[PDB]
Amino acid sequence: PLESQYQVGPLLGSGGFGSVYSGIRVSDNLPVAIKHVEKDRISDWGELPNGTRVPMEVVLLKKVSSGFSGVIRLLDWFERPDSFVLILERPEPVQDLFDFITERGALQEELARSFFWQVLEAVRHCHNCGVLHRDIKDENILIDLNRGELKLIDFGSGALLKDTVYTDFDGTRVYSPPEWIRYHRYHGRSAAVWSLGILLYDMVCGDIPFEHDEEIIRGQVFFRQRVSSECQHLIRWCLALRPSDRPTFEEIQNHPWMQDVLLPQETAEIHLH
Ligand SMILES: Nc1nccc(-c2ccc3noc(-c4ccc(Cl)cc4)c3c2)n1
Repeated sequence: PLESQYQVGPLLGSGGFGSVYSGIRVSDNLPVAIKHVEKDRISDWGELPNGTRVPMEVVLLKKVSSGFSGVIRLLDWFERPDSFVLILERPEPVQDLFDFITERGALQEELARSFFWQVLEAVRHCHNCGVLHRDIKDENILIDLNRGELKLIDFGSGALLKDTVYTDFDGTRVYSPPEWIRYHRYHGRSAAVWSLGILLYDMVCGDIPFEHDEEIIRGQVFFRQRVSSECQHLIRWCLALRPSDRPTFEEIQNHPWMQDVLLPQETAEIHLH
């Protein structure tokens, strides 16, 4: 069964990660998103416990699926002759960080702190499940406007977490660390901190710091907006050229700027309602 239980609707996103349609589960009228991936486009394949070989995106999502609402929930998947169809939970109302920032420009530090903290918590979840997202950017973050909860979406470029070096990378370039641009090698957690550093800067300045590879490998951070003397520190720390000089997830959340974060609902009332 496939066409029988879901009611396909409009086209949401597209389309290098695949095509996402807005759908609803006929079973309970639950809002869902239906994502299609063409088999020809799939680069990473992973085996399941059933031995059956599926897209890596499915394996990752299955590992990070649970009661935690910080990462998107994979509800079900189907195989088709030429494509795979992923059923994912859909927030409503919902808007991705990119549009949210594009509308409202630079977020104020109180809001940026609430969001960034949630992202940190979500990414920590993936690592604890052996998953590395590898494409952490504003576009891949959803905002549950009512609950003030951010959801991490799209593991199409992700991979199983390992402590050995990564030599492949298919995520966003402007978010990728210098050691990828300059050596095509990196370690998961180190690189993830760099991307979060871009994300944090993107929230507080309304845009990303680095445009070209030259700016990335140099790693000099200029602030175009008034940013707290302390947020700048954390931002420059995540963007430390030397990966070892970068914070750990423990260090980032212990960083002083990250203290006294709003609860999700508070954030929604103060900044979203
Ligand atoms: N590309 C991708 N990969 C994994 C999950 C999703 C996903 C899942 C649920 C969603 N609900 O809403 C959206 C959405 C809404 C508006 C825009 Cl402009 C973009 C995405 C989802 C995306 N998309």
